[PDB]
Amino acid sequence: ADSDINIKTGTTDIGSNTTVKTGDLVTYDKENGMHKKVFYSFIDDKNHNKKLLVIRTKGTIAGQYRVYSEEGANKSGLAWPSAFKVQLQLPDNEVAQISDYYPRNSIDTKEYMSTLTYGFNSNVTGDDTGKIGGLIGANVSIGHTLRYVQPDFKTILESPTDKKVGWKVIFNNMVNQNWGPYDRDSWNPVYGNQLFMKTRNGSMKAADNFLDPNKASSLLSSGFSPDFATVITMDRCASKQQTNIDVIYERVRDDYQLHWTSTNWKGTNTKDKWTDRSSERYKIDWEKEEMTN
Amino acid sequence: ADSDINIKTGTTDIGSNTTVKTGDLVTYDKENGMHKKVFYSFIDDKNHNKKLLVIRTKGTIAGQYRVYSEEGANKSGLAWPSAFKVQLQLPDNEVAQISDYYPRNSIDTKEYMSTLTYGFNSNVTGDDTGKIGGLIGANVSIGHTLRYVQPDFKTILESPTDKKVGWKVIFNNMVNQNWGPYDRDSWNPVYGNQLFMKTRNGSMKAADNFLDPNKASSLLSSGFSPDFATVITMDRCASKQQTNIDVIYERVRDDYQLHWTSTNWKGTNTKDKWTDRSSERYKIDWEKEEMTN
Amino acid sequence: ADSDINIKTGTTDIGSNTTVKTGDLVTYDKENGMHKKVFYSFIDDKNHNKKLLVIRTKGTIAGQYRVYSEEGANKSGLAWPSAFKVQLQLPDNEVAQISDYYPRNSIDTKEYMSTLTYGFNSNVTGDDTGKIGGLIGANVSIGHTLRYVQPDFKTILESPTDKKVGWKVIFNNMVNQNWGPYDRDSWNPVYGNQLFMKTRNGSMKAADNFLDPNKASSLLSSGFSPDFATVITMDRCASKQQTNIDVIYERVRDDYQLHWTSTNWKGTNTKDKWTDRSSERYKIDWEKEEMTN
Amino acid sequence: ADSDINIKTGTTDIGSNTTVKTGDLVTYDKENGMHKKVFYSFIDDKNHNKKLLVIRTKGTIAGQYRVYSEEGANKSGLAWPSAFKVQLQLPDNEVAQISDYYPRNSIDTKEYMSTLTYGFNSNVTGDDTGKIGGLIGANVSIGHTLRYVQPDFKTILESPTDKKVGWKVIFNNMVNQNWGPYDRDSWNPVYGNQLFMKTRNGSMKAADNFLDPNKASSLLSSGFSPDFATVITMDRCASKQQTNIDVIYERVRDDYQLHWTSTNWKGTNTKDKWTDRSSERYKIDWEKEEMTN
Amino acid sequence: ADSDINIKTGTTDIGSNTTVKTGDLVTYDKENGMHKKVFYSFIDDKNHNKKLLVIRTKGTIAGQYRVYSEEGANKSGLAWPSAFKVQLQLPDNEVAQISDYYPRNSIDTKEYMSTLTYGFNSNVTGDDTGKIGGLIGANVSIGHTLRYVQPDFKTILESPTDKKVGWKVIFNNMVNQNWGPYDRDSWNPVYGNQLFMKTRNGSMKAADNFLDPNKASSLLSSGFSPDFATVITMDRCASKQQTNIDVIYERVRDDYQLHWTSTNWKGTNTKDKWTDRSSERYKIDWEKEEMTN
Amino acid sequence: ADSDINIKTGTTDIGSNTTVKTGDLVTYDKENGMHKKVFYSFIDDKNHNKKLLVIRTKGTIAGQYRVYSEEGANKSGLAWPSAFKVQLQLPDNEVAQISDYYPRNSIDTKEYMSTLTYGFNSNVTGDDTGKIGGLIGANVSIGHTLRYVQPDFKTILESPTDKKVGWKVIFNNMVNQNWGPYDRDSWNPVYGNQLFMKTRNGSMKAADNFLDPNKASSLLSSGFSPDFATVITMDRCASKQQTNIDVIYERVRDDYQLHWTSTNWKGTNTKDKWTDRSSERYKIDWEKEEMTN
Repeated sequence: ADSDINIKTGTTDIGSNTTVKTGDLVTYDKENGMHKKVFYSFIDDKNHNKKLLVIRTKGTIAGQYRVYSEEGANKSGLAWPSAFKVQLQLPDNEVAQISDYYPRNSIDTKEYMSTLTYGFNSNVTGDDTGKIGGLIGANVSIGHTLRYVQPDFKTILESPTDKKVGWKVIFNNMVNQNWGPYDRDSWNPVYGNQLFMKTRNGSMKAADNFLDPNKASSLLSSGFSPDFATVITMDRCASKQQTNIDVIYERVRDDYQLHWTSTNWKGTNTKDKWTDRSSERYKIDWEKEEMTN
Repeated sequence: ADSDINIKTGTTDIGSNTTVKTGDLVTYDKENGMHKKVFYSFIDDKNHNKKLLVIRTKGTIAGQYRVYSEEGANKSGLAWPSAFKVQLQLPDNEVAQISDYYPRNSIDTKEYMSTLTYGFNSNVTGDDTGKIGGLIGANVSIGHTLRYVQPDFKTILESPTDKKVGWKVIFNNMVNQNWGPYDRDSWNPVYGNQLFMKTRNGSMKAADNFLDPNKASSLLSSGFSPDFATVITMDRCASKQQTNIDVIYERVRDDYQLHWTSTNWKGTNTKDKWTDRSSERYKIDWEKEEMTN
Repeated sequence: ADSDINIKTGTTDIGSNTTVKTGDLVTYDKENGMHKKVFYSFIDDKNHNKKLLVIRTKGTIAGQYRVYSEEGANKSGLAWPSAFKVQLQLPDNEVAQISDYYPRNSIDTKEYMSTLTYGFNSNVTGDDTGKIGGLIGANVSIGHTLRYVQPDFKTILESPTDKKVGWKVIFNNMVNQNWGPYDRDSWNPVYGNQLFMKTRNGSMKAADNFLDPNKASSLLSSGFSPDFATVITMDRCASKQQTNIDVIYERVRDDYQLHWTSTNWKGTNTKDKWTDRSSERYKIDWEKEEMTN
Repeated sequence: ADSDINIKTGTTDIGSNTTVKTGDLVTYDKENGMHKKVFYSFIDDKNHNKKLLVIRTKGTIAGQYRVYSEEGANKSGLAWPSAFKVQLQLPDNEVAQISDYYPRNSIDTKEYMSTLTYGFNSNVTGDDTGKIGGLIGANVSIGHTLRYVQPDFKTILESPTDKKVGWKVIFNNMVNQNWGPYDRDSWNPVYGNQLFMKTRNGSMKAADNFLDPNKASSLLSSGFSPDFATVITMDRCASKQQTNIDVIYERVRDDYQLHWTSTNWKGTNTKDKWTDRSSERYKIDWEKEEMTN
Repeated sequence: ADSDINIKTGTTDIGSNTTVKTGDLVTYDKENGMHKKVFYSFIDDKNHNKKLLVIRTKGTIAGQYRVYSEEGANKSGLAWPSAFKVQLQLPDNEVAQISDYYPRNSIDTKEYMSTLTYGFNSNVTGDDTGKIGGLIGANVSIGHTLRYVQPDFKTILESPTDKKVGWKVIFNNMVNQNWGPYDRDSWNPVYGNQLFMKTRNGSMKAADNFLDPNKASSLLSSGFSPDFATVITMDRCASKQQTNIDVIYERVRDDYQLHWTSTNWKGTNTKDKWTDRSSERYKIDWEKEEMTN
Repeated sequence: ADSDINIKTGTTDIGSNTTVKTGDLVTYDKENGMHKKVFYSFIDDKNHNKKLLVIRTKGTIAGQYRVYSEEGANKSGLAWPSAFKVQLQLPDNEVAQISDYYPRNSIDTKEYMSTLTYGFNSNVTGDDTGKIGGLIGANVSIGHTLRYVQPDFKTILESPTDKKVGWKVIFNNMVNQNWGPYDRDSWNPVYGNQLFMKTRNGSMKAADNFLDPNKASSLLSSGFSPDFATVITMDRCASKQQTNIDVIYERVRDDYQLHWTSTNWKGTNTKDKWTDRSSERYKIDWEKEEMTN
């Protein structure tokens, strides 16, 4: 921070004594179930060498956790969201550049513990007969423990360029009724993948053997709300003061099948079975500081 | 945040040097026992591309945890709130759009621990007879631990569009006199669902065998107080500067029945047996910046 | 909050550039032992659609943990506070409405832990007689742990209307000399309820076998200090600018009896034996912005 | 708070752009060892319906933990502070009322844990003789844990009236050289009360067998520093603008006796053996906004 | 705090719109190794009934942990600091009074845990010679745990009067190479006091068997830096506007002796063998608002 | 703090409405690998009785952890930093005094736990023959636990005078591949000191058997960055307004030797074998408020 290098706080920050031009653009893609929102801010600081546009992608991508197929009563299938994506792209002919982005990838930490214990014990034995026994003993024990936090979904900033930035929120693993955690690659010889299996040997039909969406992550059914920031830079004396930008919202859906094996339920997961893409093109006009569809 | 991208704090926020027009609209639905409150704020920031209305839905939906049926002395029934809901809806022909909402769905986390220990031990034995023996041994142990936080009620933002938004607070699980936790699907072959059962084999009438409301969650009896925010956007040069909006408060009630099985009490739960709905229509006047009933 | 929806902090709050008229009304009810204080604030914000009165109920309701009856040396009784209550009520003919209140009911939470461990062990046994034995073994263990916080007293907001709001602070459970915790329904076949029993066996008389108030919760003897806020709304161009409001302080007292059973002490608790009510009527003058008795 | 009911922070607080008249009154009672300090603040807010005087009682009451009697070498006595008290009271004929006080009694909490474990184990045994045996076993375990914090001294607000307020800081229990904790009622059939006993069977005179004051709580020897606030209200157009107020500092001392029982040391405690009182009368002049002795 | 009694923060504090006259006085006592620093602040608030002088005693008292005597190779002695003291004293004839001081004695706390577990277990044993046995068992366990924090040095405000105030920082206990903790009274029949013993039976000179200063508390060798505040009050229209004040820095040194007992090392601690006092007299001129030597 | 003695925050601090003259002096000692940085601030507050110079010593002393000698393949030596030092000294003829410094020595704390458990158990045994046995047992256990934090390096303020101040950062102990922790005095009869030993009996050249610098503290290789502050006072009407000050950066290097004992590696540490000293003289001009080399 500034204080670490003997600088007053906020001294080197952009946007002092500046009129910021903000705006909101709202779209609803009904086919893909995506509520897309762009909150933009034009910052023209005279003390900065460029004009800045801060674009915040927000809204909600619906999860759409849904039983989609029912083959009789012994087979069923569930479509569920394994990844949500948000991407911003500038055409290669533009002179505006992606300058900043938030959030970024963080370094994960773990806690390590080591234990060494040793002990001695003794006992003296007797009975009515009169035989007096005895026992001396010693023991040593070494232990190691590893502790870390596992989120249900991971937020990842994909490798950005000056023309393209993107984030993905991907499924990590989930607890199923205090069991697990299970992920997309969990396998069991008898039950297969038990990610969304409600009962192991219930006598119901397969369509009713999926985990209740209320008992799972709320991102799976109700959906994920992005909050991502991108900063675009522009030269002040450039000839063309118009830019185009593409914003894409994406949802990747996996296919979880349950089938009855005459003795118990078996679950299987197929990755990236479906992809729902929703693209929008926006026009930046830097001169009057506005963003339009 | 702004500071993460070298921007001064609050630079890109709406509502600076603006006169905000606030208001309160209070109604009480006596039949459904709902104290509905709307706190609205009109924000017309010249630097923003649209007019904003922030609507905060507050008040209290009473829980109404109540013994409602007494079939003699061996059977009884309890109505209890399994879900509270708040929905805001714009008519399809309106020009105003739902732009923002709070709270949203968060990603849940869990803590994982793994342990590996190994040890050696030895002992020497003797007695009066002079028999000296010895023992040497080794052991190895692997352990896994999963820790996470479980609320009594979950707040879920249902998948919004630009015309409707909604929240639901749903019953997750509860502790019954240091036992459990129990939820709506808990089942035991002997006792059934023990969610609100006071005693396993008490010799009272069934109407007095339900858990005391003071020993349960306070949401079950006294009720839930919403605090939800939604932001509506409007274009400045629009022909019609009047909007209609519907606000709905909802309570879903489950039916918990206790019956005597000649040896002990058995509990059963039926989901979503009743739904109490309180709908209310408001008129937005964007020019006068007022909300009316 | 405001920052979550891109609004400046405090933008949508009431009370900017407003002269607030505050006042204190103090009364002491000697027969009921209640020090009642009302701290009121009149807020007339021109940008708000109506006039606000914030009423804060404060003061202290004495606990009155007291030995009241001594029948010889074998039977004694103790009166103790099991609930404190504060209620505000508007007459049904008034046009002022209760619009807000604090505190409200919060969602309780708990921590869940699951553990699975497995281990293998072996040992080789020797003897002077040349005996060489061996043992291989394995074990598996599953564990569950539940953690939560239990206060001595619970604060509950009772279901409000637009004319009536109330809070109750009720006894939850208590630790008795590192034992328990015990509550009003704790029962033991030999000792009965041991909530305030000092010793299980004791040659003393029953009046001296009660837990002394210094070792219990301080709310039981010295009392509870309310701090509750209510917001009342008033239309500006209403014909009548006078309101009446009733404030009630209440204490519910249970009866704990100790009796000697020729071998040990037995305790019994009777709920809601006594109720002490203290009611006050106040006059709101909205034009003069004052509150009086 | 104000923000919980949509009010800006500090909107309803007293003392905005007001000239506050502060003062300090210091006295030292040498016989009782009490450094009494009154810090007063006169607040006359035009927007408040009354004049306010905030009186802060500060200072230090010395503990005076000391060996006071030495009967030979087998008996000794120690005087120690079991309670510190601070009381303020107005004469019954005054018009001024006690309106507020701090600190108050808070609700104590405790943490509860319940654990259920079950496991299976097996082993196979052999020797040179060829005798092969086996063992299969199962176990179940239930546990409960209670966690809470115990201060050395408890601060209690005694039940106030409009003319009288008081606080007491009372001895709760303490640790004696990693043993205990012990309190005033601790009893052992062999050693009696071991609260301040240094050694159980040391061969010294009883006057040197008391715990060193440096190893006990510092309140016992160096003393307790009060910090209590009282708010007194006065009507503005009252005829008499003079008030009298009494401030009392109190110390209660217990008597801990050690005596030699020809085999070990035995300690007994007598409660409230001595009381030291220090009273001071102050004159409040509301017109000059001054306070004097 | 002010907010607890509905007062704006900082309303009742001294020093608003006041010119504060600060000053610094530095002395180094070379014989006693004490760097004494007085930071004073004259505050003359017109709204306060007295003149205030805030004196902050700072600097450093060197620990001076050192081997001082070496009698041959079997006996040695180490001088170490067991207490640091700072005292301020006003002459009996002065009119100024000590009114405030910081820090003060606080109340210590501990965490108490109670555990109750019970379990049942069973095992079925087989054998080659058709032998089948069984075992049923049960167990119950009760546990108590006490947890608290032990600092190396305790800071204690000694009982102040209106003429003198004092603090002492005293040695509590220390960990010696992961052993202990040991204090000044620790005794072992074989090794005596092992507070600063490096090895139990090392074959070195006694002067080299003391714990290295870097492995002990840094207060023992490098020393302690006081930071204490005293507030002195003065009447405004007093005839004599000159005060004298004495500031004393003190160090108490214990004597730790090691001697060889032909098999191992034995340590002995003698308390308060040396005392180093450094006294300074300062002159307060209230009219010039200055402090001098 | 000020608020503890009823004084507004920052009332008694130096440097209000003052023009502060700051400066930076950077030098790099290539022979000793020391980047020395002095950040100075002249503060001339009219309300303070003296002129102040705050000097901050910063920069980086490189660790220089390196293998320096390789005698064949069975012996090798590593030079590593065991202490970093920073010293400031005024000549004895100067009238400026060292008045303050930061950081100082803090009091270390530890957490103590004591546990007492007791239990009873019983079992009943039988077999096919018909011998019914029984066992009853009891147990009691006492435990003590000590918990404290151990940094890799300790920062110590050496005993200051009014003419010189110093800090040292010394090596405390380190973890070697999850083993240890080891310090400079660690000794094992077989392996010696294993502080920087990679493998106990690896078959490689001794120069390749040292711990990788990436697996040790980063202070050992990349180095330590001082952040020390000292305040120097000066009289305003002194004759000579020029001061000289010496700033010294120091690194102490230990010698860790590994040698092969025909069966395993043995490590030996020699303390304080090398000392690198970097001295700089600065001229302070109080009239110009500047600092130069």
